[PDB]
Amino acid sequence: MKLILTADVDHLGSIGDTVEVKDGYGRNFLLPRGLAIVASRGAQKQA
RNA sequence: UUGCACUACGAGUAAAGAUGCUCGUUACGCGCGGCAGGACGAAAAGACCCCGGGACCUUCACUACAACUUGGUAUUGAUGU
Ligand SMILES: *C(=O)[C@H](CCSC)NC=O
Ligand SMILES: [Mg+2]
Ligand SMILES: [Mg+2]
Ligand SMILES: [Mg+2]
Ligand SMILES: [Mg+2]
Ligand SMILES: [Mg+2]
Ligand SMILES: [Mg+2]
Ligand SMILES: [Mg+2]
Ligand SMILES: [Mg+2]
Ligand SMILES: [Mg+2]
Ligand SMILES: [Mg+2]
Ligand SMILES: [Mg+2]
Repeated sequence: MKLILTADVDHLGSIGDTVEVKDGYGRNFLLPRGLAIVASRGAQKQA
């Protein structure tokens, strides 16, 4: 699943860049901790 | 229990062991008490045996299945080597 992240994650990206991740790292670690959101409209709220 | 009935015996004969058929012999009609030789006595659609069917049991008979177990894949991520 692809994510527009909000914090800084080592080995994954800086703020705001969209990146696809292995779908268990998304819903278990980056989404409950608030470090990312989905990529459906935030690319327009980043651009 | 019961097809009948004024239901003898001998030698025969016959589905090959006869109250009932042949040839003889014997026996007045009807009861009561006893005995248990026959009526292949009664009872039980022979348990034996065989044929057909069934059931349960056995196992290195056949096919399955539970259980137990093997790997892949999903749940399932991150980082070094
Ligand atoms: C033999 O096993 C025996 C014979 C019966 S005699 C008519 N049966 C026993 O049950
Ligand atoms: Mg997945
Ligand atoms: Mg005779
Ligand atoms: Mg005679
Ligand atoms: Mg006569
Ligand atoms: Mg007489
Ligand atoms: Mg008498
Ligand atoms: Mg007798
Ligand atoms: Mg009898
Ligand atoms: Mg019989
Ligand atoms: Mg397994
Ligand atoms: Mg498995």
